[PDB]
Formats: sequence, C-alpha cells, structure tokens
Amino acid sequence: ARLQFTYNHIQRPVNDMLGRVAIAWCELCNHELTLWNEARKLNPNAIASV
Amino acid sequence: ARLQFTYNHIQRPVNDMLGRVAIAWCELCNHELTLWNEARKLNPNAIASV
Repeated sequence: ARLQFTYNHIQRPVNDMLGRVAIAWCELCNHELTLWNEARKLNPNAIASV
Repeated sequence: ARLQFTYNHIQRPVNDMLGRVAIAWCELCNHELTLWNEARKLNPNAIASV
C-alpha cells in the first residue's frame, strides 16, 4: 500500500497496458448498444421479454 | 529462417492449427458485417456517428 504508486518506471507500463484494456471494453459497448437499441424499435415485445 | 519450412512434419500440425484460426475469424466477420449493414439502412445517422 505504501509502494503501489511510488515507483514511476513500474507504473508507466501498467498505465499503458491497462489503458488499452479499458478502451477495448468501451468500443465493444458502443457496438452492442447501437445494434440492441435499433432492434428495440422494430420489436419491443421480444427485446423486453428476453 | 532456413529451418522454418524445411522440416515438413513440424509444418503439417501448424498448417492445421493456424488454418482453423483463420477460418474462425472469417466466419465471425461475415456475421458482424451482415448485422451492421442492415442497421445502416434503418438509421444512417446513428451508425455513421458511432
């Protein structure tokens, strides 16, 4: 708990590696939400029941 | 670089393994393109903005 953010040269690779993971999830959510919100308008009963 | 494609019995398992990976990606692209290209006709503004 005292060391976690003090060693700058260890944190830089982590910020890059985890930042890329966070972005990948964000792009995937936008893709799925866009398809789901369009199907919702065509057939409300099916989408709501599922 | 000299060994890579000369040891025939090593390359056969690799051709099978990687051939299967390439096919899996190809089938997945056809599935996603088909859904995306239909949504594009229903709501061009939402799809283009994303």
